[PDB]
Amino acid sequence: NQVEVLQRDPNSPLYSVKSFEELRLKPQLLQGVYAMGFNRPSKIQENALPLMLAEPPQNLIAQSQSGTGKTAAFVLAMLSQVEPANKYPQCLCLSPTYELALQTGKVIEQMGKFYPELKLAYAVRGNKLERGQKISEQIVIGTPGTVLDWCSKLKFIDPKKIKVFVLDEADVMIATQGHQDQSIRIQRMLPRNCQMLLFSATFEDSVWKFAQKVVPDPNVIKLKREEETLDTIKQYYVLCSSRDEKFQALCNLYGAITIAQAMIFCHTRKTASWLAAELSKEGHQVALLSGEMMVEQRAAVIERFREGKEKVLVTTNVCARGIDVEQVSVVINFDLPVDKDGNPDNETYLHRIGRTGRFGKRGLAVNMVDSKHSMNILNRIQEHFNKKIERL
RNA sequence: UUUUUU
Ligand SMILES: Nc1ncnc2c1ncn2[C@@H]1O[C@H](COP(=O)(O)OP(=O)(O)NP(=O)(O)O)[C@@H](O)[C@H]1O
Ligand SMILES: [Mg+2]
Repeated sequence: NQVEVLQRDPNSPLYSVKSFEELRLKPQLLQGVYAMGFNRPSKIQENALPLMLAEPPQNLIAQSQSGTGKTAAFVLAMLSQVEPANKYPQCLCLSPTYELALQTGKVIEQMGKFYPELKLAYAVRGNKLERGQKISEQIVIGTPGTVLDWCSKLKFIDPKKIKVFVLDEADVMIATQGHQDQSIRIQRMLPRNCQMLLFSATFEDSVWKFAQKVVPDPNVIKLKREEETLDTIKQYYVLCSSRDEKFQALCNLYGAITIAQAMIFCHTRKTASWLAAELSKEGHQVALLSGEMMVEQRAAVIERFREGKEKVLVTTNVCARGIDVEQVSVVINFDLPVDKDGNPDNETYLHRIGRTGRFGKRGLAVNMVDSKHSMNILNRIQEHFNKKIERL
């Protein structure tokens, strides 16, 4: 409905000149697409697919806004290249976090379901295969530690047979701060002829430069600064001078933000669990998710939040990227995003608020400012994006 | 700090 109107508007990133039929996907892939409920490509899908499906295959570094369909663009490229007759990994997709790997894997299964023979392996924590076992599935989705184990020490995968390598959230996967060391070690194991696809909603300048040097001869799709922020996510702030006041303000807002699901973002695992415990003392049911939890607990909590069994997720940056829950209508930055140094983290900011307003929905983001220093950070973020954040 | 392997 909003989607139908937006896909008719040439100013929207959801608009495509061409239909799925005109993109010339394999018929089993068009089946997967229409079964997903898709009607028309978004812009990134219609722009990236021809580059990725050109023969000979081409490398791509591409940027597109939050919630514009980057996942299906890359999944389709992986699925187009696989030969379901060869029973070994041919495609490798890396994600920065456990829940994101699980989520994407689900998309792969669903879009590839009309290739009865195609099967998916999960190279994630808690996923063990006896020694001397080589993996049979043609596609692998994983997080970097495990995949890097699977490739060499344990030898479950021959990396020299991989023909498509995908980095989702490509800028944190290759950043020195992020997963650079594991990603580049995995990459070095690939054969020369392997197609490399990097997708993100953001690339800091030096990361953009670095991607051009680790990806041979890439095509590039890059946004202008003004294009990065969505008109559909309203940005506010609340001025407060203490943790307790923020919590107070949060208590104040909680009805208005709980109409539809919310995610709340904290700087540390410890603040995350403190906040979740304090909200439960007020009689609110919230679910806590952070990387100190066991994977079985992490999996069960994200699934319950997806099922609407939990309305409020209190979390760390573990959920900042890529997590797609269509009912999330509010994002709260309880803490403002800062890098390891404590400088303002523009990229994370944009990904956190991108949890809401997915694929044509509207959303709201509320920043909790607790100091002058925090206020400095907020003004910095606003200047980076040139998008004014209203006082609430 | 946040993630991230057996
Ligand atoms: N052509 C399409 N038509 C309708 N819905 C779509 C289409 N492509 C993707 N979607 C839905 O769009 C939502 C967001 O897609 P997703 O691929 O997660 O966004 P993304 O670009 O990866 N964003 P981020 O990972 O947050 O930078 C998902 O629920 C998709 O199922
Ligand atoms: Mg994504």
